[PDB]
Amino acid sequence: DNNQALKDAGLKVTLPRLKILEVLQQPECQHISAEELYKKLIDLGEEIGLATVYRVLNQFDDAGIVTRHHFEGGKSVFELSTQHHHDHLVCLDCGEVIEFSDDVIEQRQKEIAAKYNVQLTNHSLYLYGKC
Amino acid sequence: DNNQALKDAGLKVTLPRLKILEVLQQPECQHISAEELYKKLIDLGEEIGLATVYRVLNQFDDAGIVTRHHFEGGKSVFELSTQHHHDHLVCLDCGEVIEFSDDVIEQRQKEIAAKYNVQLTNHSLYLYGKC
Ligand SMILES: [Zn+2]
Ligand SMILES: [Zn+2]
Ligand SMILES: [Zn+2]
Ligand SMILES: [Zn+2]
Repeated sequence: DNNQALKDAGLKVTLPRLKILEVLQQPECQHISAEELYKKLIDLGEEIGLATVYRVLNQFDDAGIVTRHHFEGGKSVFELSTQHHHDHLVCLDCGEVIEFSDDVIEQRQKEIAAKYNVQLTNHSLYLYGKC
Repeated sequence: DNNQALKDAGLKVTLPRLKILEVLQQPECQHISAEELYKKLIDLGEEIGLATVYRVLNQFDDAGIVTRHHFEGGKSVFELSTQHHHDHLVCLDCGEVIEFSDDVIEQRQKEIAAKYNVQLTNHSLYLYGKC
């Protein structure tokens, strides 16, 4: 249930919250900016303004419901959380985000981290290109 | 030339814009947060407020003069834009940024994008750790 998920994240149930979460769960909205999410809601006949979308996505960010990624100069995109680690390949023209998890890259990071006297705790990797 | 760089960026040549550009051009301030850059200007006895630093840095970013990196925990580090490839190892404790480049990672990245028919335009790689 979508009520339970909200309540279980310490977040009071409200209608904007439900409607924005609903959208976040749609297969094709797996990676999404506040603007795109707002536009979807418009197409869905809703009146939720973009400021609410932002306010809600922030609350979801802090509650651990979503993860915020800051893309190349400007764009924040959101996705629902998972323990399953991935990195991102981003098309600069199609608004398309491919997830990947390469073993060799994962391993190399650990060794570079250790080449310098750095204890690796987290990373982020974004590849951008034309599709 | 700084006056020229600003004009080429379509930006009015002002004193605040000059001084912040000068700090960014200093070797030991290559990767710098707005707060660090502000503090540095105070140490030079300049009269530029923290707000002005934020605003100008944003104009620079919009204008392609600087590149912004969002690091773990929601802080922005700035550097002057370059084509000179390097990636980032970031000490969460020290607040230092170590540059690195790794042939294997760079090769794997090319193979991954090719596999999804993306022509890479650029990429960011931030490794976070304790130092
Ligand atoms: Zn990864
Ligand atoms: Zn993702
Ligand atoms: Zn850099
Ligand atoms: Zn690289």
